[PDB]
Amino acid sequence: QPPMVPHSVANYQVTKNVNQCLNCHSPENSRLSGATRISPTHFMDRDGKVPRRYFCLQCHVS
Ligand code: HEC
Ligand code: HEC
Repeated sequence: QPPMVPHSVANYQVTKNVNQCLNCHSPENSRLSGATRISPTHFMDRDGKVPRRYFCLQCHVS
């Protein structure tokens, strides 16, 4: 299983044009927020070529 989310997810929307999880977990915000960056596994295509893993709460549970 993917790691559980150790914090609440109640305030964060994820829809076609909005992904509030990335305000902290994106590559550009991870250092500043303390949140672990989403890894290249979340960006790669089917063959490994380098997010495609976008709808975060389909996989991660809080
Ligand atoms: C900043 C205000 C955050 C927002 C927005 C989201 N997350 Fe977060 N998350 C944050 C911190 C400071 C941490 C703890 C440090 C760490 O990264 O461990 C986390 C942790 C997670 C994890 C655990 C990663 C791990 O260490 O194995 C997951 C899977 C995670 N967060 C997911 C997640 C999702 C799906 C969000 C939106 C619904 C989300 N986070 C928002 C800070 C912040
Ligand atoms: C299922 C297809 C997933 C979706 C959608 C997202 N994540 Fe994920 N995440 C998944 C797995 C199986 C793992 C384990 C290790 C791996 O990288 O493959 C993870 C891990 C994370 C972590 C830890 C650091 C990392 O390994 O990338 C974080 C912080 C995390 N996931 C965050 C996260 C966010 C914010 C997502 C939406 C933008 C997201 N994941 C989607 C599986 C899946």
